[PDB]
Amino acid sequence: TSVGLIWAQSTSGVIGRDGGIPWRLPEDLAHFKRLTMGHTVVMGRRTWDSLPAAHRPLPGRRNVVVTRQTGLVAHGAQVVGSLEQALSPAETWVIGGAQIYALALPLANRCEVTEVDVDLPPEDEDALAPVLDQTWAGTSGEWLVSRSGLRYRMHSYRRL
Ligand SMILES: NC(=O)c1ccc[n+]([C@@H]2O[C@H](COP(=O)([O-])OP(=O)(O)OC[C@H]3O[C@@H](n4cnc5c(N)ncnc54)[C@H](OP(=O)(O)O)[C@@H]3O)[C@@H](O)[C@H]2O)c1
Ligand SMILES: Nc1nc(N)c(OCCCOc2ccccc2CCC(=O)O)c(-c2ccc(C(F)(F)F)cc2)n1
Repeated sequence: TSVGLIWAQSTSGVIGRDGGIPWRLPEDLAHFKRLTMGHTVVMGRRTWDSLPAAHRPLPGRRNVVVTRQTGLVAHGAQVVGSLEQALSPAETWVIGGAQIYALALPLANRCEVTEVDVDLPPEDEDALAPVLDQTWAGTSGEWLVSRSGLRYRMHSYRRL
């Protein structure tokens, strides 16, 4: 019933580039697994096809893919034709990408953001993070240092 968006972004707001994610941050993958394990995860079809083969479907989670197609070549998803169909019938996580974040933003009650301090000026075809309006209240964790050297931190928003 509760609908959460979860994403990682560069400070500049990039979430996706060239059909993938333009940084590596192991600590964020662990965070993403902890928050989503045992829950339904909803994603757009491009994100489904973007998963490396070892990670598709996401293990231990019910994988729901939003698409206008009849069905998919890549196995392991339950396909739906709309976000509403994905959401009904306690925690449903929308895990990307930009198109599916835009669809889910009006419905969500939580956002869990990882900010990665990697210098990625936006390029012409990048997917960008959604912008949160005045209906959201947020708290931010401290800056952390990855074993890879990148700084990162988590922001958590709840609908007012
Ligand atoms: N940094 C992060 O946290 C994060 C997370 C996830 C993904 N990403 C990145 O985000 C990028 C992909 O995002 P994206 O915005 O291009 O794609 P997306 O949101 O993953 O998927 C778009 C697809 O969803 C389907 N769709 C969209 N709106 C729909 C609607 N109203 N009804 C039914 N189906 C609908 C369509 O599938 P069909 O074409 O099959 O009809 C469409 O092509 C990649 O670079 C990925 O690596 C980043
Ligand atoms: N905070 C956060 N919220 C997300 N919605 C998210 O995306 C989830 C869809 C992609 O999931 C992948 C993609 C590739 C490899 C593995 C997975 C998930 C595997 C699993 O969970 O068992 C991410 C995030 C960021 C970077 C990477 C990276 F590894 F590509 F760098 C992965 C995920 N991070």
